[PDB]
Amino acid sequence: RPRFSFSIAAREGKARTGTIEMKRGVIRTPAFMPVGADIILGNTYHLMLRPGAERIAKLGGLHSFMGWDRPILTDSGGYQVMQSEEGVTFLSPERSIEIQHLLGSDIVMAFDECTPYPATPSRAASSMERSMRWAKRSRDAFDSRKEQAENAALFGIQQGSVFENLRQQSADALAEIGFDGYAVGGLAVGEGQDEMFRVLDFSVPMLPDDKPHYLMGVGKPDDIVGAVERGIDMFDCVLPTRSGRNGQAFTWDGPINIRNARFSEDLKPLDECHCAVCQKWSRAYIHHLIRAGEILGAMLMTEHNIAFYQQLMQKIRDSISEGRFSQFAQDFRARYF
Amino acid sequence: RPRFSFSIAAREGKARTGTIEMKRGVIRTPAFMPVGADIILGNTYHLMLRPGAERIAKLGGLHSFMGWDRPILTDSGGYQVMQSEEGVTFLSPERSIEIQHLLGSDIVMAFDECTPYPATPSRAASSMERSMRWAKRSRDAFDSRKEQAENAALFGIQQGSVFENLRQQSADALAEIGFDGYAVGGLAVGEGQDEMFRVLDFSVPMLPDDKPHYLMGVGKPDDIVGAVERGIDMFDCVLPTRSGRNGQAFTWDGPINIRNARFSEDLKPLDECHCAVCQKWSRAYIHHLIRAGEILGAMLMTEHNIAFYQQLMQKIRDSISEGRFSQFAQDFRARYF
Ligand SMILES: [Zn+2]
Ligand SMILES: [Zn+2]
Repeated sequence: RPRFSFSIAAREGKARTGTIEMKRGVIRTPAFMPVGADIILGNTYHLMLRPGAERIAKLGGLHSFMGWDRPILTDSGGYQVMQSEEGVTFLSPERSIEIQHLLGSDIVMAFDECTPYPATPSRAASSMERSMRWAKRSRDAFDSRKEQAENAALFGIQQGSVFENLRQQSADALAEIGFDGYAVGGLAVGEGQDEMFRVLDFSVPMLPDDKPHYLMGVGKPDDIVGAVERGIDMFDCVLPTRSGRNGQAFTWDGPINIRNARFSEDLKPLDECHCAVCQKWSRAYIHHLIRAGEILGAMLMTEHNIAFYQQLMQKIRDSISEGRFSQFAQDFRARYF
Repeated sequence: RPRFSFSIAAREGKARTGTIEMKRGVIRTPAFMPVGADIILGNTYHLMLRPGAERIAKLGGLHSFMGWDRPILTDSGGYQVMQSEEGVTFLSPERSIEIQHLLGSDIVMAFDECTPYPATPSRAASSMERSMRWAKRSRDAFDSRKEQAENAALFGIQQGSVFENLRQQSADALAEIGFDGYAVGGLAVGEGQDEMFRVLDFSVPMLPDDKPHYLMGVGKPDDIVGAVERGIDMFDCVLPTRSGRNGQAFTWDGPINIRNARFSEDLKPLDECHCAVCQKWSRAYIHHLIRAGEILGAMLMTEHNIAFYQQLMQKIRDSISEGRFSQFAQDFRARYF
């Protein structure tokens, strides 16, 4: 395969389905990228602290460390961290790119500033302006490392808060630098779904149509369906894994809190779900394990949620390919809510 | 298969290897019985409290509840609980047998009193005497339930503390009642390995040779090898699963605490071990997951320890079958310590 190639196989409205080809593998889009599926996320911020990026490189890089030979995406670390034009003390475009290089990730994120919400126009603009200068610094640092430039890909991240004119300026800046893909940053920071969708309505068409669009940090199943409706191709969120660790399971009928006493005699599987948990165990038994404090319970729940998310993405891909994504979205919504 | 049949295929010293045939499956001996492998343990005490034995029966019994169709052993619940000749308030021979019937277990334990350590002769004797009367009550209650009598098996439990003459009286009493198998109770209660082995040296030959011998609550890998040397056929212990949840892994070189900083760059697998964890991941990565508080780490550790214990039992069975168990024990010991 090539270093990076994105091809769109089918469309419905603003929605797209296709593939990203990379040296380590093919990623079907729209894609859900679970935390460390066709691609997983590494935790740059944690990893730079323990055991350190250099120690990971000493151990062979993140693929060999975690035994995952497929692509890996890493964030640039600042979201998590959060200050001067140089970067942040507690990281800078150059160091962030270096760390991601040492980790050996396949998709590298530019070092940006995730603007707080709410933000005034002036603050959002100052912030987005710094992020675009850091984006150029990120590009140059990436390009200066041969192994990285030739084997990895770099995504730029749009900022601008909820302001159309700043989103436009940011998209323009990013397209002028040039990236392999374009993330929509600065959302899923407490604005609520209606506002997020409003910003996505005008923001995603500003990005190059022929490159992947990544919505960082999103989200709930209904957030993902709505974002795909608005042209997003890639997603990440810890919700499946946090939820798993807190008693909540995703189902096509909505999320359920399995610890509730209502499940204590429920012999149905958690969800339709083809997952292995759902192949063998009842709500009643997972309820029991979790109430008992057993690790297995937490484990089964997480496995289920991860699999649910991938089944959702597969349903989304198939429905766009078949020209029935609009109907799927409506039916999804009817049942989930 | 028959309700219960124990056959001894090979011997070396006091050590034996063979099989127990039951309706739900064959159990290779010496056997390690992990908590809910050829057989697993259910948690009578927990289950009677949540969701209740009747609720489990309502849900189809423990096999269907936990999705395990192979044999299941349950303890009688008092060990865990801990008072009159009737039983204990907080359970009695009859209620204990009823609960185990509702749970649908294949191997049922008599309701006994696990004598505290240390015990004076008089106290040990009074206690063992009550246990033998409860053993007879257990037998009668078991035999009164047709489905149980015809499909399950009942083991009696020897008491008597560390006193030879009381162990003898107890063995005599149990053999006069008649059981499918004989457990050695009252050990692994703080006496230490030298004292446990001393009691086992005289206590196991007192039991019927042609029935299985179960040492309840044992134990560490070296405890198991020594007990098999002394004629024990079956073991249970939560150590693999507790240990897993606390950072400790069993290896042929002894246990290791994976959280120790010494493992942070160790690319070797946890252990020789054929397990799936050891097939794919390094000490360094499991160290990382556990230090990170990730459930996966705890999970991988537990899976490893369970598999280690079953590999140990397989090595023990093979070596007795091949007439080299004596040598295996010495080599085991050399390396483990
Ligand atoms: Zn499922
Ligand atoms: Zn292993």
